[PDB]
Amino acid sequence: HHSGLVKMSHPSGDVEACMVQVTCGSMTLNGLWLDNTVWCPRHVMCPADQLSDPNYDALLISMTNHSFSVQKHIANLRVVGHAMQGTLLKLTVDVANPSTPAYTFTTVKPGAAFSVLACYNGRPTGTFTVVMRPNYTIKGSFLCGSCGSVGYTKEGSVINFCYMHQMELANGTHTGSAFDGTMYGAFMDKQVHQVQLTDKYCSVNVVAWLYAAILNGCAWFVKPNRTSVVSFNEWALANQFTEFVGTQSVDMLAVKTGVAIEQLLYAIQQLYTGFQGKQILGSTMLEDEFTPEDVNMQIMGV
Amino acid sequence: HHSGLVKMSHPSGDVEACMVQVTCGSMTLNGLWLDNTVWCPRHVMCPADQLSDPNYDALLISMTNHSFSVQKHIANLRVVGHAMQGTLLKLTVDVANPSTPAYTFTTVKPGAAFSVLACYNGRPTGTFTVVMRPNYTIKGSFLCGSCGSVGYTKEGSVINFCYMHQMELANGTHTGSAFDGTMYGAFMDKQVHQVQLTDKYCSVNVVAWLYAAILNGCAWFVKPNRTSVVSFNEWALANQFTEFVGTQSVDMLAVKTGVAIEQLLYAIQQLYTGFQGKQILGSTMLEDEFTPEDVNMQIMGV
Ligand SMILES: *[C@@H](O)[C@H](C[C@@H]1CCNC1=O)NC(=O)[C@H](CC(C)C)NC(=O)OC[C@@H]1C[C@@H]1CCC
Ligand SMILES: *[C@@H](O)[C@H](C[C@@H]1CCNC1=O)NC(=O)[C@H](CC(C)C)NC(=O)OC[C@@H]1C[C@@H]1CCC
Repeated sequence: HHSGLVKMSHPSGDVEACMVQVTCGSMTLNGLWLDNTVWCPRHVMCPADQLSDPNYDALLISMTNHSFSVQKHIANLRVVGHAMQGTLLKLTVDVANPSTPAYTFTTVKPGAAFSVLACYNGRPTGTFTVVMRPNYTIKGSFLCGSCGSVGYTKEGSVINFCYMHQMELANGTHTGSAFDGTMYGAFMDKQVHQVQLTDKYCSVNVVAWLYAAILNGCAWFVKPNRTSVVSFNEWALANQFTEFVGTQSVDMLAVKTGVAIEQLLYAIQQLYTGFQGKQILGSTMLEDEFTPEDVNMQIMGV
Repeated sequence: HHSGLVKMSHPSGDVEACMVQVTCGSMTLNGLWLDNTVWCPRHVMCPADQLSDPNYDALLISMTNHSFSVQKHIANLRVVGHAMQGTLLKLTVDVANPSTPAYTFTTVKPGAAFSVLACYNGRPTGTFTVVMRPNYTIKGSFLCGSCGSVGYTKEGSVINFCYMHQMELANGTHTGSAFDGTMYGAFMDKQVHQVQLTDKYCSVNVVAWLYAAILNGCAWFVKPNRTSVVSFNEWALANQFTEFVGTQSVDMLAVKTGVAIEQLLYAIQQLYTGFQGKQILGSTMLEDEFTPEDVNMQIMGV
């Protein structure tokens, strides 16, 4: 049996039309062209002999406008202003992007899903979706040249940009910047190995996945037994789970299935000790990479 | 540790610009507008009281050109010709799509991956990737109104359309048409429960995933022991695996890792009996949803 769940990304065309290439004579990476601004990682300024401890303030002053070459392949855009905001550059260009979508900037929270457009040399090459992990990394797929690839959510026609790719950690996961220039987590945009915080299971997404199972007629793990949210969250802190915070999206799943949240918090406690050979939606481990909204949308059509 | 593998779709913008809505006064579904042609499922002609046993030949003759209303939301396209090819309609329209990409039609083979653009009422809503299963179904995510959603691969700038969505089977999987109008597998485009063939593990993709593990420093399952392709394929037939056929993509992985294909065919035989508590890339079961090409591209940058 198939659950009807896939890793679903937004259609990428609106964002594809915003991707450019940015070069300072060192690395070439990607930028995001909205209105008269091009956003890109500030380490485009860094020579390779300084990637481990750049002085970005001095690099910024050493640049002039025409130090930045911005090109669109899928135009040449003349840079007429430059500024640094945290770990990002804000380049002002002479031409407004005629395909600028309606957009906002937002920060994505752990457990929430977003779509990534992986680009190299200004050329979109693939799209995928990830959830922001509790330790502010993502389990992505990025190679040399991908920095400046962007992540986003979409509300109606409005694209909410939330991520600009910066680096890969030694454990293969990834992190980047929000468009206020902050790195997600405690990470720095310097080529040195960094403290990595412990990851956790995202409890609300595990609950969503158990609801997805019920919605597929798979409910062997449901018992009348219940664990309260407060009791579950005390347990969570000692067992590598995030604290559970319910939402309207989760409540819709409880209403549709007739199964209470607290029944699934009990189920999680028991399943975490082991599935005892049984499977849920073809898996022998808890799944936390699907959100309540994924389940509402993909299965219930909401 | 994260493998660096995600479910990666092509960027969808080129195909988004080809999607339209098609209505006959009964259901509304999606069509694909290339040059002066709109392709769509032929059950757009079917009234709901006949979805279980349509006479499509008589339905086709009962239609005239202006019976078909074709609309683009993301134009009204006047239909000036109509024809049926297998399970698809080929509508000729008065305007050539100015955003027609370079394209071909192809049939996708079991184990191969392709990108899907899920659409409703002519509006793209998400994208995902699937592998064609050995029983000619896909494990997709489709709801009422999604028929006419398209699947494709991409070679350079050329989009190879391979799938037009038609139906969901009782086990939650999906199937559809190639653009020669044939349904994948033995399926018919009639709303009746149908014989479903047994699925199998795609051996070449399991081998690719074991190579992905090695490429991530995870090689506990590699032994000098070897099983030949011919011996493995005899075993495969009795154990719910496809017969293995090597390719240049797999050979590149063997060269990069120094691990022979036959070592991994032996590994699969042993792992299929059980992982004995150990995990591979965070999984306790064999993974066959990633192709040799996925691994070459996402991990090796080829
Ligand atoms: C984009 O420039 C690039 C994206 C990385 C490359 C490989 N996979 C990625 O996601 N980013 C970088 O190369 C980083 C530049 C610094 C200055 C922010 N560095 C980086 O990601 O280093 C990764 C290697 C694993 C070790 C960690 C740092 C010692
Ligand atoms: C598009 O029109 C639609 C797509 C289905 C709807 C629900 N999920 C899908 O993928 N296709 C249909 O409704 C099919 C039309 C026939 C005439 C080809 N029918 C169909 O998919 O029926 C599905 C229900 C599960 C039972 C199987 C048939 C008895």
